[PDB]
Amino acid sequence: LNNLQNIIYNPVIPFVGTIPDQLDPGTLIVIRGHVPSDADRFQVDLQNGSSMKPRADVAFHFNPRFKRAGCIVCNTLINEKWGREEITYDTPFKREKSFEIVIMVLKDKFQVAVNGKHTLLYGHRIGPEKIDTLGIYGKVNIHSIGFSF
Ligand SMILES: OC[C@H]1O[C@@H](O[C@H]2[C@H](O)[C@@H](O)[C@H](O)O[C@@H]2CO)[C@H](O)[C@@H](O)[C@H]1O
Ligand code: NA
Ligand code: NI
Repeated sequence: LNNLQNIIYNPVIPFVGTIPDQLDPGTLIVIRGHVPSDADRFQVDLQNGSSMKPRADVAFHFNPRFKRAGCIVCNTLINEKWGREEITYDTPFKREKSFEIVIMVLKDKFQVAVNGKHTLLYGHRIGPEKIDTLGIYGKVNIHSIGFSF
């Protein structure tokens, strides 16, 4: 890390907020918090705007789910239609456990690590320059949101 500057502490979920700079290659988004014991799922959405009707495009939907053995669904929403799901079954998330999510923006893809260990990759389907909004929804508690540009 270093260069990480945390804004937003303990936001009310759902949280929707504008990202303070363009997500150029090398940028980090760092989200710390924990999963409550009654959690079915939560999501971190990198969005093109904050429109609700029509629902803003989600360039990167990062969606841990905890039913059964749990997983992480990643996907992209365009014109309120979901695309092809990229499912990661080796999920490090567990109910009643803390996490640090680090999303690293590369030229061709996102690289995501959780609690210091690599978790997944997701190739860009929308140009990252169109991402200006971070949403966090569902059953999750967030201590901090920060960025490293
Ligand atoms: O793709 C993310 C999107 O998934 C929706 O649910 C899917 C589900 O993940 C898939 O495995 C199942 O087979 O069909 C559903 C069809 O939409 C969620 O409703 C949505 O919240 C997004 O998370
Ligand atoms: Na959704
Ligand atoms: Ni805590």
